[PDB]
Amino acid sequence: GLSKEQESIIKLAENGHNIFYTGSAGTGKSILLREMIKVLKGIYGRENVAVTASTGLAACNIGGITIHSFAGIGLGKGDADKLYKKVRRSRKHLRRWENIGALVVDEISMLDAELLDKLDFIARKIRKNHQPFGGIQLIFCGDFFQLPPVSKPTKFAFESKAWKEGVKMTIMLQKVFRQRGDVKFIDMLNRMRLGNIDDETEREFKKLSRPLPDDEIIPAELYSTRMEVERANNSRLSKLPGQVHIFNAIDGGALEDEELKERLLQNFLAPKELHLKVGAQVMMVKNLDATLVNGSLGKVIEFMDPETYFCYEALTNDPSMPPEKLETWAENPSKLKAAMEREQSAVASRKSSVKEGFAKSDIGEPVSPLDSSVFDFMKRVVLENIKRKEQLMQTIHQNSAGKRRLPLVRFKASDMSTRMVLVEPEDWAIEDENEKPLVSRVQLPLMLAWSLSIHKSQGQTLPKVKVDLRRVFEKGQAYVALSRAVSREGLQVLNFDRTRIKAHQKVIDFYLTLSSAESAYKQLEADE
Amino acid sequence: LSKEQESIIKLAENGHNIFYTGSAGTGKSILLREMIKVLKGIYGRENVAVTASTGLAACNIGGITIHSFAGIGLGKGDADKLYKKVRRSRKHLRRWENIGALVVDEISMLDAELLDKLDFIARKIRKNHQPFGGIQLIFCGDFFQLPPVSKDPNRPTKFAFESKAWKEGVKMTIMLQKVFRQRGDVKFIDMLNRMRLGNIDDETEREFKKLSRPLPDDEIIPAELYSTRMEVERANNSRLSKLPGQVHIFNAIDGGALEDEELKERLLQNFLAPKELHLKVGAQVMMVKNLDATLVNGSLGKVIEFMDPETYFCYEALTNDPSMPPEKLETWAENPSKLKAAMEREQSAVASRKSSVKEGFAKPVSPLDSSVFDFMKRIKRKEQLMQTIHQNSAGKRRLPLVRFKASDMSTRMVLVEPEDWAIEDENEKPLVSRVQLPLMLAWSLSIHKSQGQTLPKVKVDLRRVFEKGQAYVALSRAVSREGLQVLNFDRTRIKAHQKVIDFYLTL
DNA sequence: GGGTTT
DNA sequence: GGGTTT
Ligand SMILES: Nc1ncnc2c1ncn2[C@@H]1O[C@H](COP(=O)(O)OP(=O)(O)O)[C@@H](O)[C@H]1O
Ligand SMILES: Nc1ncnc2c1ncn2[C@@H]1O[C@H](COP(=O)(O)OP(=O)(O)O)[C@@H](O)[C@H]1O
Ligand code: ALF
Ligand code: ALF
Ligand SMILES: [Mg+2]
Ligand SMILES: [Mg+2]
Repeated sequence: GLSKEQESIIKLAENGHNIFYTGSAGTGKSILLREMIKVLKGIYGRENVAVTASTGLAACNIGGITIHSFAGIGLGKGDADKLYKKVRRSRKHLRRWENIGALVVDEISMLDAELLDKLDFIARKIRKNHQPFGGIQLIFCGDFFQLPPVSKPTKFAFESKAWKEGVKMTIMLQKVFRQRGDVKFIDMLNRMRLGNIDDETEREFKKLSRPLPDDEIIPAELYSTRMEVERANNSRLSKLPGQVHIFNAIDGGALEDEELKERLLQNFLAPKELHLKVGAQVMMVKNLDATLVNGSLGKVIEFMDPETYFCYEALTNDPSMPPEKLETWAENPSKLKAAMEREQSAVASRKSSVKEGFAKSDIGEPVSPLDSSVFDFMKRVVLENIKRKEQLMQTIHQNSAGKRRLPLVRFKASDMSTRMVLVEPEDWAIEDENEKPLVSRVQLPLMLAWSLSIHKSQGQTLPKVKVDLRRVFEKGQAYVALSRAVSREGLQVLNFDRTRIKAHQKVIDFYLTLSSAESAYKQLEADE
Repeated sequence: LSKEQESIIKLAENGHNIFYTGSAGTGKSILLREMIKVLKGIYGRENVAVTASTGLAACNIGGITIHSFAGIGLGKGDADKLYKKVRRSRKHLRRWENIGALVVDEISMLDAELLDKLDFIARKIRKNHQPFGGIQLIFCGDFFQLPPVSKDPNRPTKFAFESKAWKEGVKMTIMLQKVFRQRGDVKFIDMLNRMRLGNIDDETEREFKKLSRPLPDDEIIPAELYSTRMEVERANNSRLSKLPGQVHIFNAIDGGALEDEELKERLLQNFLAPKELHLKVGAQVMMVKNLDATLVNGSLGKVIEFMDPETYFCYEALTNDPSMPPEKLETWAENPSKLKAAMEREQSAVASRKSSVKEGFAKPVSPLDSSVFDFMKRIKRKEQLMQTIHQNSAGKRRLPLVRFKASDMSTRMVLVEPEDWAIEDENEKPLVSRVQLPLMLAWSLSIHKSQGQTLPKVKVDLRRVFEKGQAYVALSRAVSREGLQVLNFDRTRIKAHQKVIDFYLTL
């Protein structure tokens, strides 16, 4: 049930227009975009639509990747000319820029003008085409009353020449869906969007400091800073039943400033001390393949070594398999190894030696048995309780005594598909001019993700959420946090301060220039 | 003056290892200045280490940063790494051997792990298993003021009093009570004192909020306090526009052994020294590098004029003998070679390497400001001769000439030259680097650097307060409410650390 | 303070 | 967010 307004935005995109569309939090911008992408792929070809957002989690929300990863620009810091040369040195990224017909960019408010101009420069040069983005069709989506770009001065995306020359058409949504049960809640949010909080709104938000329902549902929690988020995630993890599994990163290398090293290690995004349990909610923080990327969300199923996981995966791919195969692998692990390995640079092999000494195996420490929940896939004819496989699997797991046990994670994509991944340690490095590492880390590419920074929460729908505004420092940050909620009953707000909720005048000015959904219908009848 | 202040001095004189404390403005640093004199007469002038946690707080008592005194650099490595670094330096090794007393002011911004490392270094160097190798300790400060700064995501800071070194070394604690700085306003003192403990009632909040009114439009340039360097720099550059002079621009010169420009740009972000430094006659500045015994990080001064070294040598000669024979200035004016010969009569490879980078630090004529010719105005052919000598400097760097003032009120006239900063690998290879003047504008201060100052006229903007004790430090700099303006006061952002509350209950 | 990376 | 160095 897309609205008339939402569908008209899809049809304008179908007709080939360069559009920016927008609307308050939870007006269905990303939900419509999911549908739009399906039809753009049929117009341009499945691989010829770049699906992108300003953050990894917001990109995963629509089945896409970071604009940075897609473009091939890294952090995109330098001169446009250097970035273009960096991109064309990557055959994957050069072909992508030559081949795509459409570029979808969600949560665009966090992309600064300098980035937009450089992306435009890169597309024009690669495609040998002086049209606004080398002629790529533009679908820009977001709300500039939400978070602005991180400025580490930055200008908004709509201030760039690339924007003003590329964006042909704008459409504004008005109906709020996320909080549709509660019209008074919507008005509180919409005035907060514009920075205009009155006494009754302040009273109503301050009422929400009461704790959330005590149900067994683990709440989402939103904070301004990573230190708050990490503290809240590790707090929740300690409350989870179960033995903790600790993954201590291996850090190097040669940079002398100890503090600078730690600051740089932070932006590898995986923590120095990763603590995990069965059932922990985790986020992938490295771009590993097409569908396992920075922002992919998952749940820890158990901890297994690769040998145990091979048998488990074989069992989950054929539950009615005769247990004879599993018994051979139990009593003859050399055949498990051969069976497993039948299916599977130089400084690369020197990173594998470092990864070999990661999460070191304790030959003395007893291997806890597999949580019984992992055999539920079988346990949905009296002979057909030949689930002797379960004890066979438990034996094979005990034979992992003195081997490293990695988290098995079920990742869930935005289209609801799932993927089982035994998550291996990864490596991050910053190197000098002779390729010696200045700063390096080996760690699982995971972090706890019940709690989110408000930045990474932007784009999420959170039906049970606690928000602590104590450390908000950006315009729109408080609004993003509170507008994640679905119902007032599923929202707790701590440290609400109306003086720290103020909108950017440039955005107020810009939004008076935008066209309505009714003008969108007029364009469509003009189109056809 | 007070009996309480004198008795702290008497205890130190008697040899005790002392921590002493009290609310902001109780005279801890004023009494420290007299105590330092007494200790120097006991141990020897060079044998009392006078230090503090920040450069500006150190200058307030005629000292230097504890890091600079210790020889440990940034002081983040483990104890054995730092010990080797210190003893590898002969000046710092002799200091650690020779001093009989170590004075540390504003001790609340020093982490416990640093005190443990200094303890280790002192015991090893002096071959002595007593606390800090038998050095007498005088620690001073207020832990309800700012805590130690750490950018470590993984390890939280520990207050100095949590360290084994403190618990074993600090034998004696004294608490001062009478607040002197806000003497004539007893209600302001109560407002500040409960604010120190995180207690602010409705009436006190309304009182602070009333101080949003502007400060009087007298001739006096107010000091201005902000939480962040960005705010500080914006305020300093605003006030720089308020001065009538012509602007003088100093652009930094960057380099390093790195070739990947996106990493070099990622790393240059960290540097204190600006890409661009703007100065005028009369600008208030602060030295940010330790250059010699009395020109250090924290030295405050005022820009007099901008001169090349040839001109300054002439100006310096004139200020050192205003009843000069004018024939010398005419000779120098009409024969700059003789100027240089006289200049150089008074006077490596990697050092000549940067010294050639430094020669490229400037490049079109501009007459001097009439202020620099004060002479003895308490017949004057010397003035326009100096102007002539100046105009010949077309085509060379005209550096800021700065009048620095120490806390003892002694002044010092310095022509300030560029300096270097580098980020290095473990073999001291420079990865990225910057050449720039060791100066920043200093009308506005961060609240961190203000800790320890007394500011009779101050504007405070608390908008970006993020740290326990920060609002309290800012507002307690003021002498009177009449001299204080407060913007963006937030009572929720002022609560004390429970470990500090607990620590002081025991004293 | 906060995203972004073969 | 802030501070500390040749
Ligand atoms: N047309 C619609 N009908 C019913 N529910 C909708 C509709 N559009 C959006 N929603 C729901 O509202 C919520 C917010 O949608 P989303 O696309 O994330 O908002 P936005 O991207 O505008 O912030 C989602 O839970 C979505 O399922
Ligand atoms: N005994 C005293 N008599 C008069 N004024 C004093 C006395 N002690 C301190 N002061 C004044 O109070 C102000 C704060 O002193 P200071 O030592 O800077 O305080 P603290 O170090 O405790 O913050 C200074 O201006 C100082 O001149
Ligand atoms: F605008 Al949204 F989730 F994308 F609130
Ligand atoms: F405690 Al102070 F200036 F040293 F307020
Ligand atoms: Mg969205
Ligand atoms: Mg003091």
